[PDB]
Amino acid sequence: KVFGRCELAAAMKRHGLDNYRGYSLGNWVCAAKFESNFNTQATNRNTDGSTSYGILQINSRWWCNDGRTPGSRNLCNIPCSALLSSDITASVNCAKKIVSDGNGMNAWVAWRNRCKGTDVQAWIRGCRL
Ligand SMILES: CC(=O)N[C@@H]1[C@@H](O)[C@H](O[C@@H]2O[C@H](CO)[C@@H](O[C@@H]3O[C@H](CO)[C@@H](O[C@@H]4O[C@H](CO)[C@@H](O)[C@H](O)[C@H]4NC(C)=O)[C@H](O)[C@H]3NC(C)=O)[C@H](O)[C@H]2NC(C)=O)[C@@H](CO)O[C@@H]1O
Repeated sequence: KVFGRCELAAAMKRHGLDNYRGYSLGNWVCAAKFESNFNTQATNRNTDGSTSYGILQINSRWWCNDGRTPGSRNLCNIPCSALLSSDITASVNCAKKIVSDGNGMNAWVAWRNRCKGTDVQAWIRGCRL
């Protein structure tokens, strides 16, 4: 599913991400935009051989099991395929774990390079939320 901007804002709010660990909703919508362009099905292979999955591009070296990243931790205890669903609950729940792991949202390198320090509030402009 390719979400629309306000539809994704509304689903992420509903799953408790607005202000989760201090990060307002515009941060999470900006991260999904540049990580996956709002597409739940996005996968990207990494040079260490891991693959990043879904809307928030959660990586298989640490967070999910895809059966082909040797010696990866599966900290969200989820097959990586679960993160490509049209329903974002698995992605939001694993993201909540990731953002609590000591480095906040700097774990999403498109957030750090394209959203961090910008007016993220523009990402939820106009949405009935
Ligand atoms: C090609 C490219 O850039 N791809 C990225 C892809 O790599 C992105 O996925 C991210 O990858 C990085 C690197 O593997 C992940 O960062 C590491 O995450 C672990 C777990 O949190 C960090 O370990 C933790 O570190 C803190 C202190 O630093 C400790 O207190 C914790 O206890 C410790 N946890 C454990 C279990 O040890 C580690 O330090 C990070 N390493 C670095 C170099 O930052 C990152 O989590 C991962 N992000 C996601 C969302 O999965 C992906 C997303 O940006 O997109 C691009 O594909």
